[PDB]
Amino acid sequence: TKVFKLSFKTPVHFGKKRLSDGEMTITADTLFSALFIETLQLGKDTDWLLNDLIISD
RNA sequence: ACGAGAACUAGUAAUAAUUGUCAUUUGCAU
Repeated sequence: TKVFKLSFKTPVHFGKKRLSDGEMTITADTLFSALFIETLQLGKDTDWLLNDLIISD
């Protein structure tokens, strides 16, 4: 049960409704979506990291 | 399988214009 720390050094747009909107934190929805899209881009197998991983916001 | 994805705060125009470094004052009393 490890935790990850994120440093950016470049400004980030995270969005709620419109591109001119700004939000500070994002939810496990967008995070899990990103992990899924990068898993598919890598061409790895998705079953393992679909129904076993629990992510906090 | 991220309220996403496309998207040059870009294009036009300058320090310009009229102004003199002048106006008087013995290389002079042996």
